[PDB]
Amino acid sequence: SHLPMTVPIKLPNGLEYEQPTGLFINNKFVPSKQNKTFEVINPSTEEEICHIYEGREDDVEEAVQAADRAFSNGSWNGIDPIDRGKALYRLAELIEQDKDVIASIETLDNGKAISSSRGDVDLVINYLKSSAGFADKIDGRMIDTGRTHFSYTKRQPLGVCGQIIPWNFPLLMWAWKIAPALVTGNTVVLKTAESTPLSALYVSKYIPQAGIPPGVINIVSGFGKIVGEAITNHPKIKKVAFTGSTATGRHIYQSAAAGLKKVTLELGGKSPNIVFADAELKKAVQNIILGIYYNSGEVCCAGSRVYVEESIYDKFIEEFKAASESIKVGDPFDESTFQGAQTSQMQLNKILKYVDIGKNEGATLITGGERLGSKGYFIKPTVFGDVKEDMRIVKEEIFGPVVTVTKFKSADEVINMANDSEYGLAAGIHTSNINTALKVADRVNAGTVWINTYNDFHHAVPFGGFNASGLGREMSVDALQNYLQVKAVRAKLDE
Amino acid sequence: SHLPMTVPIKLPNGLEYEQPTGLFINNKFVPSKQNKTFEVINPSTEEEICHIYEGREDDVEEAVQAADRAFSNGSWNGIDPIDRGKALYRLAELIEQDKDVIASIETLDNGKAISSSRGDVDLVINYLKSSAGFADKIDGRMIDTGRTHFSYTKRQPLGVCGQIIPWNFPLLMWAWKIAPALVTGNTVVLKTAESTPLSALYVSKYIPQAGIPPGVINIVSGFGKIVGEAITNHPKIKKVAFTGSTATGRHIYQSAAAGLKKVTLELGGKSPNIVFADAELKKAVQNIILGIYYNSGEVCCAGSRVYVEESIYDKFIEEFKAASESIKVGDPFDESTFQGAQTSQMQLNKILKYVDIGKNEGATLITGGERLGSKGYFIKPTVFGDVKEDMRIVKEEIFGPVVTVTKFKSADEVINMANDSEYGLAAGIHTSNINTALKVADRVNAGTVWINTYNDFHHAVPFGGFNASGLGREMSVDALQNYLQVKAVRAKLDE
Amino acid sequence: SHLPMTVPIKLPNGLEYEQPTGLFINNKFVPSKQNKTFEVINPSTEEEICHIYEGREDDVEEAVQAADRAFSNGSWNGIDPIDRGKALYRLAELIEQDKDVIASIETLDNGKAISSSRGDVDLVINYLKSSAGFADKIDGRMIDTGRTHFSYTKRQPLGVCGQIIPWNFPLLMWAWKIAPALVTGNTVVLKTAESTPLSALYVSKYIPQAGIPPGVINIVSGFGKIVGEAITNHPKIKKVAFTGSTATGRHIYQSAAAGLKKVTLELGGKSPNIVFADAELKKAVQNIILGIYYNSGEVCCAGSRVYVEESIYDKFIEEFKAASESIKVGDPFDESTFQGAQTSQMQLNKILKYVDIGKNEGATLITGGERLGSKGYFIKPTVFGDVKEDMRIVKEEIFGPVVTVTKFKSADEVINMANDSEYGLAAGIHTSNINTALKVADRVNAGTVWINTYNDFHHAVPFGGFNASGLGREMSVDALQNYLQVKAVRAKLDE
Amino acid sequence: SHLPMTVPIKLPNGLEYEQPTGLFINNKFVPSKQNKTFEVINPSTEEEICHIYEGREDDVEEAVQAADRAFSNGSWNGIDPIDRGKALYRLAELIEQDKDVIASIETLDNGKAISSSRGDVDLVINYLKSSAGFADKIDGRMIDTGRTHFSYTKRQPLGVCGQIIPWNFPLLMWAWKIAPALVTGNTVVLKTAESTPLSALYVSKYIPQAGIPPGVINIVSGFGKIVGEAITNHPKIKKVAFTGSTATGRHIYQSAAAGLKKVTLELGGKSPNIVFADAELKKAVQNIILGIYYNSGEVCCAGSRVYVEESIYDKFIEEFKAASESIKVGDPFDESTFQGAQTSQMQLNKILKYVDIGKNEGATLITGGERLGSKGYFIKPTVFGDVKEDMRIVKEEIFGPVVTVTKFKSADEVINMANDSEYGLAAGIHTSNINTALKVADRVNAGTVWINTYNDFHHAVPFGGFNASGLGREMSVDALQNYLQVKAVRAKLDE
Ligand SMILES: NC(=O)c1ccc[n+]([C@@H]2O[C@H](COP(=O)([O-])OP(=O)(O)OC[C@H]3O[C@@H](n4cnc5c(N)ncnc54)[C@H](OP(=O)(O)O)[C@@H]3O)[C@@H](O)[C@H]2O)c1
Repeated sequence: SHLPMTVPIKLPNGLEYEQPTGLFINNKFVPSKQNKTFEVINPSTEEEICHIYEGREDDVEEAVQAADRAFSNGSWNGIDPIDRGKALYRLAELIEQDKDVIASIETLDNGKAISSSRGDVDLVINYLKSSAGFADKIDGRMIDTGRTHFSYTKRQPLGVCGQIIPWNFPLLMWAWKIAPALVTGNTVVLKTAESTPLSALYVSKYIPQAGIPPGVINIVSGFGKIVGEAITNHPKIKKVAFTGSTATGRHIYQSAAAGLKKVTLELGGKSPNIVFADAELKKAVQNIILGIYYNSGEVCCAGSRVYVEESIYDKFIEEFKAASESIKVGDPFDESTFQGAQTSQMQLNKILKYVDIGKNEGATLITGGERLGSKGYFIKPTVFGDVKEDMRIVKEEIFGPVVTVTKFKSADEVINMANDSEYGLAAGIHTSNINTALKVADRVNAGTVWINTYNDFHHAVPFGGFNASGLGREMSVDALQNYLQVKAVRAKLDE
Repeated sequence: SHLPMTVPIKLPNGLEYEQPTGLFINNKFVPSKQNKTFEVINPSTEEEICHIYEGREDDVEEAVQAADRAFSNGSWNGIDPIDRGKALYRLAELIEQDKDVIASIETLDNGKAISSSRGDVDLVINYLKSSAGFADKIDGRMIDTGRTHFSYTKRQPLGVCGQIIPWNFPLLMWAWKIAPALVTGNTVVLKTAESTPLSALYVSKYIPQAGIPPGVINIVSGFGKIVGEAITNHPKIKKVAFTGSTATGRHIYQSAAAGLKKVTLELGGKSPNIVFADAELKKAVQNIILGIYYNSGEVCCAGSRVYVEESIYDKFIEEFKAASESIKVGDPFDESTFQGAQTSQMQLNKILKYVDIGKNEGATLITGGERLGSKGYFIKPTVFGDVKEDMRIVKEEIFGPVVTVTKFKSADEVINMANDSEYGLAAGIHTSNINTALKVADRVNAGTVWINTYNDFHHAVPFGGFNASGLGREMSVDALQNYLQVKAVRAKLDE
Repeated sequence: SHLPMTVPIKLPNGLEYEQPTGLFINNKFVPSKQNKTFEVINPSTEEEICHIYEGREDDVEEAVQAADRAFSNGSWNGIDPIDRGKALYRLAELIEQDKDVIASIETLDNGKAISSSRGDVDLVINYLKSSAGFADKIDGRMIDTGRTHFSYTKRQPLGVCGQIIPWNFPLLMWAWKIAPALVTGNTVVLKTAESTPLSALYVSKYIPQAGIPPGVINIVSGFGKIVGEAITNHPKIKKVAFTGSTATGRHIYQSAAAGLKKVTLELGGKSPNIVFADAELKKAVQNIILGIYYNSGEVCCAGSRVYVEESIYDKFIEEFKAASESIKVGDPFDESTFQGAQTSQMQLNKILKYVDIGKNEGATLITGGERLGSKGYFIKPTVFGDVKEDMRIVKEEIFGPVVTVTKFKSADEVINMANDSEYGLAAGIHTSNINTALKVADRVNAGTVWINTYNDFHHAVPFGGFNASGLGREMSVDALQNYLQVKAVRAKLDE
Repeated sequence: SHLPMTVPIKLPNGLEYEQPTGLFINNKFVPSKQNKTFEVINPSTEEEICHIYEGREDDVEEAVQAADRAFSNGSWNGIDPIDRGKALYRLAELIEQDKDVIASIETLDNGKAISSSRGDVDLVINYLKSSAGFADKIDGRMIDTGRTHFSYTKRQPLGVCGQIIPWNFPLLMWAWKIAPALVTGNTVVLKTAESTPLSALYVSKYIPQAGIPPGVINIVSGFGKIVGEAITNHPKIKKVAFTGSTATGRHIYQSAAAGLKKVTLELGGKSPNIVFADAELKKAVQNIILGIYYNSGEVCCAGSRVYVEESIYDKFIEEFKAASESIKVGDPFDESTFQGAQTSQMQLNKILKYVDIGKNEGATLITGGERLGSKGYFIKPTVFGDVKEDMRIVKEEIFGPVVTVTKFKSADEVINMANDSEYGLAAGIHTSNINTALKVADRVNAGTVWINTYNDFHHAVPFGGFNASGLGREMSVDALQNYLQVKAVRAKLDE
């Protein structure tokens, strides 16, 4: 079809890279059944990188059948669990050995500064190595009462899971969906993001070396509304895992519900940053900045609502504004930058639209709002203020580099304000007074609370939203609760 | 309205009973806002007992607002948990003290033989006393890594839950819905069954003595399709708990899903009884009988599929048939009976319809199928056989006193047969060979497996369905997992 | 023998009390086999209260044999654990109903102000009710690997335990030794303190009502060096529980070790109070005072080492001294007092001896050291200062109302000082800076750390010493670990 | 001293091996301070292998000081625990890569057939890899009550542990003592067995590659009564771990007790094998044989008490005797052998002495008792029978290839017999009846029970003795409980 399984790619920073194509089923790279293809575009070159075979419903079905066999033939299940664990551990090491290209690849796929993409690579590796350690720790329970009966409970894997990957931090999105599944004996039919698919497929070449038997991991990519329904509406799949926009979330929920499937979801949201008169402003400023510009602002918990205690208001804003002048924005393959590119023009247009809405509803613009020149998806960062609590700009999700700063008069009041919304994912607190910190942390309702820090992740700590914003958890030991179900056996003994 | 808050009821076995009416909100008995009423009928007299005020949407809304205040004013939450526990414990004792009438009341409400209704009263009491013990045991977790950070996780109550009660075993249905909620700090708006509402309201008179503050428990009754939607579609309710028919289950799921609510469900199902040549037939026969006639057959796990190993087939059926001749059926207030009445003519007609279908599709009738005379909802118990695996009668749910017996040739084959269905709630095994018992129990897929016993319940043991048949668990410690969610806090320490 | 089983006692505050005598074996009150007796003396009257039969080795042996039967006949063990739990719960209620006399009795036994004895009664009741809740929560574990094996672990009670009661807080000492035993199925041969034996026996009259079968609880009293060896050196007893002086602790350890017994111990110790410039002095002063005068100073963790940050030194001491002038000392049956009497002249002489040593080695006396008049065991409270770290007075245990205050220059230094000793039971911190509190708490080594509070107990929180000072824990769920051992069973399945 | 740090060793099966000498302190190989040496002898050649420097008290002290620094400088402790884990994992792989020599070395050290030494190498590797997985799973607990307080508990490493290695299975003895320590942050001063020291030192060469910082692992060897006291009586060591003979156990307990140290111990013991008429004799015979001849009989749980149900007695003994004729005994470096050599002439003489006692007290000898020729420590295996329950031979520990077979009449009686002793380490059951197996397993008291299997180990399953025979556990997750202690912190919040 004039599309060889691999294509040589030249990377801008001196690297030779061979990029695979096709779908990955039963550990083989294959062309799509209908012979369709689509073009992959570089976000800060505005140019073609390569062509990838496009999957369709026909291939989705094959992947499902493969996953079934992998589970039902017992090769992944009827084992000494320690072996399930060892294979994952090795895979993690194989990845570590190729770090230089992997970081470069991600940078190419999404514009994330190379200076930080490296961080995620290290994080994902530690995550995988750790989670492998649970393979032989998933215990059942003995219920012992009386002298005539025996009772036990045992945990079992649910079956085939369908999973959807977004495009914010592809490496982590990958690991958080696959490792919790594999470790308990589940198999996966995974949908890769269409806009940034390359790194996800590349790393699959190591699966056969790690020794994961064919059929356990199946990777399919193609356009979302097509592939998505092909997976979520199939009768075989038992569980559905999705992250994204609220409206989509509801829609998926209605369809999945029809089959009585188990469904987990994570939506985006908004979060407060409460700054008290006790904290050193110099430190608070650096933390607030990180929290709103990191990864081009395309972050699920990069809250924009900043509340500053009145007595320090004047200085927080004086310094914050001036500090922003130094945020170097530019080439993703330049270790000196901080801000990179946006994923595509879609999001770019959306962001700019809201900037204009803000100006018309009556928000005061302090800085930015301009496109950063004519080429590449870049936006000059903004600050808004003197925004009344009823403004649309403080209810809506921007998912970009826009921050709004308002006033704070009393602790009880800030708590009440912080809690008045449907999007309970995270919150941050800046102070030194032990009483205040404990009080606020235990009264503000959010998935997670960060004290004198922000965007600080660790593999042992769970993450997910409190009410409307979501159902289930992405990380740590508790994450495993949603991949398992409990069976119970009771027996009567005559004597 | 000519409906006093209480009415004297004379019970047939020498008891004086005062029956309350009205709705129970903020610990008060009140008349319904629209002044509507409906009549309560005696299942084996075919006669009127009393009139109850009928609730409507207007009252449902009030109950919701009450529940909200109970939660948000902190009186139930900001406490030393041990006190939450103590109040529940006392309530259980107050109930124990009135056992004689309570058993009589249930008998009046549903036709269950008095000889067994007593059992459930004792079971529910032990259940409640035990679960009270978790009030101060619901611990969080400390995550300790590095020397610069602190991490903890804490469990929090979800909020207001809506709950629906069926009509099979009202006392237990009550306890399994309320106690897991109360123990963690949740409040409840509960819908009582319309056909058998009396015992559920009577026992509420003790709530004010136990000391549960007003607003925590709200009891509303009225017609299902009205009240039901009034609760499930309200924006305040966070969780929905429902049990019932498969079709209804799906419907509720679609509506609840629209609000991204947390939804748990239990459907009915079917179950096998696998009888091996190793077991003593005399014992197997008594266990099989219990499993199909207990509580008039209106039992969620009273499986009708009986598989008998070929070498003993002739004797199992000879004895089983003859044994059934002794199952005394009659007056619910007669300690000598075994079988009581059916809930209503609706179910009666349904059962008889299927008996006729069986005869026409080609099933062989061994015994029964007749109505047991002209008065009261009674059915003469049946046995079918020589039924091919494709028959409608072995796919459908009867939910009544109908059993089908077939042949078994080989253990691998019975396992494969047992698993071929969507309704995975329970299974039973009858044998003496340790190898066989362990093999089958770990290969037949079901919510729960009973060895050499049947319908044997204990408060420490969990219960619920494996795949299609349900989501979540009704009893024991693991039940609490679905009433709680986890929050996490991470903090950075400078030094 | 002219000693009736009961004697009328008149209590000074209008109460009629009947006091039992004899030993309590198999739920019966019996006279001692050798017909010996001893006199009980009132600590602040200096006068005889009553005579109690004195036990001997002969009776100790009977108690042991009784305990054996209680265990081995299965009546306490082969049950639905929930029943073990219920009996304990009731016993706790029976005690609650008689609170007025119980508080008065303790006051009579040890001089503790009535104003605080009431507190311990409430605490012990909550403790017992809570721990009863574990009767049916002590679970085993299912180990599930491979497809050919089965593995489980189950916890079992150790057997007959011997226990020793000290004389500081008899009600709690009682509960902390008995309830953890009973809840798991162990039986106990308990030695009651000889100097303050009355309340311990009185409450035993309720055991037969609660429904604890005879032989489970056996109460014997008599002189320590006799009865003690009679228990610790017997071949039947499996576990030994002791609290007391360091030297005694070692001695018991050497004897118990000879039989390979399981031995737990708690010794007294010393603790620092670190006061920072950040804390409000008014609050710090009240907490420091409580911590050194509560319960006449006869408290295992009433640390005397006070470290005050230099910048506030002058005011801490000015206020502290003046504040002490208000500590009313007097009649135990006067709600207005704070300080009561010492247990006996033995301890009184010991305390005074050390005061004199202090004066001679060179400590500066600020106040007190005088006997508080000629009648009753009362001591005027003291304060010392300008005491060099090498002084004997800051190495030795006083176990009385003596406090020493020194200087603090730097946080690292105070941590290093705090940790330089063998007696690691507790520590306290007074501040408002979250960083400091977290740092110190995680660097000072002690059994337990209290922040901005002192002597603040709760049934859910564990307690015991870090290194030399002890082995094992007195309270909360973890306490149960030392009353149980684990059995494991593994089985191979052919198919 | 004419002793180079390494010596070339030629192995009989074609291998070139370089053997190190000296002590291993701070990751260096050093000569002993007093320049003493001793000779290593080959058990089935009766000949010199090499000379090893002999350690003394002076070196023991250095090792202790090194361990202290390793702990107190924080390099092993103040880390992200995941790194502690990774280093151990790598070490395990380095060992796996050198399996061929390691198995050969052990064979040289103790005469164990090469055909089975390989098994232990594989077992130890899996064990180490698994336990590494707990590095970041050792969690603390959050206690959450009220609204004014905070409570947490955290686990901390005890400190420097002293450990003693026996000579039965050196590879496992090594791993079971070191890995549970390292994983929690403890450091170790280890005493290597004097009679079989070589493999233990060889493997230490990989510690520096794994990356374990110097001072964490210190290996010292020399004569037992000297080195032993040097460690157990030192004031720095906090914990003592010992396995061995009962008398020694008691002695160590008395000394360690003097310092209030934490002491764990495992003694040998005896165990029953209960054979029922239901089991296939062919299988029972093979399992009984393994259980008494494996590893030359020098096994802690190789029980010799065989009880055979009367109805099958004649055939069990006919077959068992004949079967023993095939147990090939010979050269350790011959894959076809089953039985190898005894450790030394000491044990050889002891065994033979008991054979003679048996003959004189009146036991009937069925077979063996002869020395297997004049060269090498070999014994021809024996069988005794018609031995009355009072015979010394059935009370004493042989720790060699001697089995006694008696009669069994009734299940209750065998249970009562099985339990009549102080040495409760293990028991085995042979049957097919589920009721019998469950009954006996839950009535016979032993550390562990094996059903239709024997000597079947797995890393996830715990092991240790029930009463007299020991205190503590060697394997699995529960083993970690004795290397940690709990600290608790409570804090009061003003608001
Ligand atoms: N797994 C088991 O059941 C097991 C294991 C080992 C021994 N044993 C028993 O040992 C019996 C005879 O062997 P044995 O007399 O040589 O055993 P032992 O003296 O009890 O052996 C104990 C081990 O620890 C060392 N040791 C002994 N006493 C010590 C002390 N006071 N201080 C420090 N270290 C000390 C010894 O090292 P050195 O003697 O080499 O100096 C020896 O290897 C056998 O019959 C067997 O019952 C059983």
